[PDB]
Amino acid sequence: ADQLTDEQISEFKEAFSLFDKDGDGCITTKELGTVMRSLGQNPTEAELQDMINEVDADGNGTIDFPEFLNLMARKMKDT
Ligand SMILES: [Ca+2]
Ligand SMILES: [Ca+2]
Repeated sequence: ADQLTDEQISEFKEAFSLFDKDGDGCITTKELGTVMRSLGQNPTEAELQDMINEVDADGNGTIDFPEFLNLMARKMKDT
């Protein structure tokens, strides 16, 4: 939104690699769940898949980095 900056990018990137326990460049529902779980959040399994599927514009069931920018870009909706 309003053109992303370096800080919002680098911070996003660090956040994403950070979520990648294996640093394989992919976030699975388990890793995402580890985080959501640890974040006082408790999504249902179907929900995580569905949540991923909304961003899975590609259809892989996992999150890459740009897919993660979309996810966080929409999330940052907080106007
Ligand atoms: Ca992974
Ligand atoms: Ca995807």
